[PDB]
Amino acid sequence: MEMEKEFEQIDKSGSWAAIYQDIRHEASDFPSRVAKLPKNKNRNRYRDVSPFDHSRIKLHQEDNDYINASLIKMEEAQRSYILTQGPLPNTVGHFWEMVWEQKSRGVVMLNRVMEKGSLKCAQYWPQKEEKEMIFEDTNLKLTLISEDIKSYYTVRQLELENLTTQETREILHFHYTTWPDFGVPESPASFLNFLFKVRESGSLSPEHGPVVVHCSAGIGRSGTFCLADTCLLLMDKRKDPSSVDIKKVLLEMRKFRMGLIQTADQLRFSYLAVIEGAKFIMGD
Repeated sequence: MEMEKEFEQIDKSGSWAAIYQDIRHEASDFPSRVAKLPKNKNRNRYRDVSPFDHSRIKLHQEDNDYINASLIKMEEAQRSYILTQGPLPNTVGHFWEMVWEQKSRGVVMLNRVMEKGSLKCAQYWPQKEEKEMIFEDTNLKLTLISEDIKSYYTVRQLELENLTTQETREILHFHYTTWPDFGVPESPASFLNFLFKVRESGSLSPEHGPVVVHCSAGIGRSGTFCLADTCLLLMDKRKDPSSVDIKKVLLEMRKFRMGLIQTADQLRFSYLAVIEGAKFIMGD
């Protein structure tokens, strides 16, 4: 069923909450035993949001290999993403260790450091060229190279150095700065523009490791970003684009991380973004 007609049907009948709860009922449940060990309590921002054991990202250290991060592997679309929580004061070094070890080119950030008067993630990148950051627990150095501030997002060029080997790499930071404190955006136009800028950079392409994407918990806004990207790529690839079923794609992604798409409003926004984005994918 053409999603656009499905959309009007749900909107006229006002049943978004019912659709969304069906997804929650049918979603996968896999163990997350490593996340819940006592030694990891200060590595989790929220007690109810954990990576599944089967898909979690492991840090390459014998000490403690745990980080709240999951690998979402989309087999038909041929895309992979790492979804993670906003880093905590005690996990900023782990975060950059994971970016290094997984060979990522880009980091996608969908929240502000402070929202609703409270801190939603650590200030984990440097704000001035001449004031670099050193993460002593993981032996990395991070330097701001350049910054391009636009009305709806900011793109930063960063240099990450492995201090053990003195290798360096360029990381691109894509920061969407205008998601509202409450609700979802009224139009998906600026979010789609942002997604296409990430794509154009190479950060989503198979020559690099998976993109790292986060918000505060790494399931809500972050889920919207990967769901829309994968659905639009499948509409590109298939003989019949109307065959793409966004609810089924979302349930597949939920095999790899719990809780993706947090509200019925985020579900509706995801439909809207894919519907409007398709009016480029089919040739404009």
